[PDB]
Amino acid sequence: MEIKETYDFSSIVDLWNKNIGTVYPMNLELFKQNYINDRQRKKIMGAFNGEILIGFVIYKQWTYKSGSLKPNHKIGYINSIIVDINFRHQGIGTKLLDAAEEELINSGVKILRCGSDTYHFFPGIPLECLPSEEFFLVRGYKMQDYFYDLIGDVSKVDFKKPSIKDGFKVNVMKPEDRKGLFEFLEKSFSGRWLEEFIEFFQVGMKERDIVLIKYKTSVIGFSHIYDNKSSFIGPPIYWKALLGHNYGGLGPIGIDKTYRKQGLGRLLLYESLQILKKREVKKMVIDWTEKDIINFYGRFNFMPWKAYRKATKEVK
Amino acid sequence: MEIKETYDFSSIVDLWNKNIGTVYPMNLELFKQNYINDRQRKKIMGAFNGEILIGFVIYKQWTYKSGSLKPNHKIGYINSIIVDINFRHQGIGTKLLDAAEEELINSGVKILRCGSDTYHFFPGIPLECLPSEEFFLVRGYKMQDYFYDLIGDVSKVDFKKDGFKVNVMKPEDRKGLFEFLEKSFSGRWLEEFIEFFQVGMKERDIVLIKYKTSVIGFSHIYDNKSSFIGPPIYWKALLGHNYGGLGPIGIDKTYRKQGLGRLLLYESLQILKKREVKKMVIDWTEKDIINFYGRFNFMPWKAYRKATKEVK
Ligand SMILES: CC(=O)SCCNC(=O)CCNC(=O)[C@H](O)C(C)(C)COP(=O)(O)OP(=O)(O)OC[C@H]1O[C@@H](n2cnc3c(N)ncnc32)[C@H](O)[C@@H]1OP(=O)(O)O
Ligand SMILES: CC(=O)SCCNC(=O)CCNC(=O)[C@H](O)C(C)(C)COP(=O)(O)OP(=O)(O)OC[C@H]1O[C@@H](n2cnc3c(N)ncnc32)[C@H](O)[C@@H]1OP(=O)(O)O
Repeated sequence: MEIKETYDFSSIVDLWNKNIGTVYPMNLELFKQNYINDRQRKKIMGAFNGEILIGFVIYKQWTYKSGSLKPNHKIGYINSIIVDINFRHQGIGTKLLDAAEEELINSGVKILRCGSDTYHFFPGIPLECLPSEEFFLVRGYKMQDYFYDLIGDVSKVDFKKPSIKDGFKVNVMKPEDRKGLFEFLEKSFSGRWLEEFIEFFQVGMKERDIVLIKYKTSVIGFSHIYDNKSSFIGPPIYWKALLGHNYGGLGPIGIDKTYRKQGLGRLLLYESLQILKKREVKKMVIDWTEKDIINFYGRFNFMPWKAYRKATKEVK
Repeated sequence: MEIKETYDFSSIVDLWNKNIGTVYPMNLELFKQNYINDRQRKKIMGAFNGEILIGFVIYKQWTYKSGSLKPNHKIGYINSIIVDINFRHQGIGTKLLDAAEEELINSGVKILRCGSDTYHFFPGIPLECLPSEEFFLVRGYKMQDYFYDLIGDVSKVDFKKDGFKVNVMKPEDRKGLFEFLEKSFSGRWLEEFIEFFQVGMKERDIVLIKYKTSVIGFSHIYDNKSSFIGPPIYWKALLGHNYGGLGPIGIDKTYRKQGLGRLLLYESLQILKKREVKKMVIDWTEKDIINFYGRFNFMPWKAYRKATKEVK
């Protein structure tokens, strides 16, 4: 058996699906979008029996800026790791993770995160991969808090518009809203969400996938929405193969800090779902939420669908 | 808003599906099967706006024997409780649960369980219902351990002893199965075999492992021809075509930790595989046992939290 770098995205896709595809159905198109466009120092290490891939690990170090923010080189990520079901418990996963970890630590990494990377597949250890928690524990990852993807069927329920302060309006993005948007982001959301706007518009995001809330002239919030027309596949629709015909999703969503806790997110959410409903969306996902914000979406009949556990290893 | 007893199953099922059908798709056949066949003292209390059902609770007291076990009347169950999404946070859940708990307690119940009943829909509070834990916590329920339904696709992967034989049950096995059950699994699983056979379970849904001519273990398996709809295939609308399941599975205590469970499992999966099963579920497992199924590529799919209230 041999460990060496690999770029055979196809064979990686097949191994993924063969082992976990029932709950995380991967496609080559999503896989390549996310691996290829990621801008961090990244690598895929493969484990091989002769010519045959029997395992892999995808790992990154934070080396590229996040909006106005510089990279913190102390952070590394395990994007994913999977050993083939017929080759488990032979030391292969350990070998593969030792190699990834060794390389990251030599490049200055002190904190290793399970998922949560840019172009992540997972916000943390999926609950479907709960048995791997013990594997990560042995290696010195600490199991921390949970995150949830939520699911709902926006076709099935009708809601009363929450009552609305005057001056505010909410509309899908027009191309001339764009300078307005980036100013607002530079001001209120200048790390990861600013960066994602930047990169995502370069690889097929359209204004129609964006909803904006205004106080008179001014942009004070956004949501990113998804349907079967979106060409950029974002987290909410990663697992669209499970979601049926007329799938959708929503996230992120953000209101300028000075405008929060006055019902405006509720209004943005309502209208963002209204748009999706009018587009005939049925089942849709809201990705990567915290336990404390679930009921904000629950008011609209969303429920937790997947769970992920944050996990972090501190290098000695 | 009126609280009173209902048996309008169709209304209940519709409300069910409107609120949680995305993750727990209910059909009227399953609903009726489980409600009508349960032998406990049971009731459904509905919440109504005029003639319109806007919430319900189903609840049960353990009043009927479980195999060799006598009923313990101290145990009650909240089978399910749902208030419609447009009527939440007005006290309806509270009134329904209060009515259920008041009746159970007046009948001698001292311990209230969320799910875990005979003909349960849930082994405990689903993770999809995680926001309800607050509602129950405030009302005195303690949140305990998790259990999991596992999922796997037997169509996707291939895998690889003296006097041990595994085969689909034959009708002549009836007696041996019963004797075995009475010896090794003489509570709830014994009760299930008795009751399931009287309501449509066939010999083809049972796999037996024998040492010589002695039954020493069994599994119950499910496909799209089973007429008994048991927990592994409750949520078959989510599993695609050629769905199946497995559970329970058991080996005589005497014979465990020697690979015989593994073999019974292997052969049971083989049989399902040969029946053209794809996506299938293993219901209600403990964390400590997930890896036993995991060797065959099964993964946690749904989680449920055990929750218990002690009446004070
Ligand atoms: C950020 C994320 O990617 S989260 C997703 C994590 N991935 C998954 O859940 C995918 C499905 N699971 C898997 O692919 C695998 O089980 C993995 C990747 C988690 C583990 O890979 P494996 O190759 O089985 O791991 P490995 O064999 O190194 O170690 C596992 C165990 O096997 C045994 N083992 C280790 N080395 C050997 C050896 N040389 N000989 C025999 N047994 C061994 C040990 O008991 C070890 O115990 P541990 O759990 O305490 O470490
Ligand atoms: C075993 C099982 O069934 S597990 C599955 C449980 N079911 C579900 O998860 C389905 C989805 N959820 C639901 O159906 C509901 O949310 C339930 C059944 C959990 C609760 O139903 P509700 O009718 O919202 O409950 P109710 O309104 O009585 O109480 C909710 C809160 O609103 C409060 N409330 C009561 N009246 C009012 C009012 N007029 N205005 C605002 N709040 C109110 C209650 O005090 C309560 O707060 P508390 O928990 O801090 O005491």
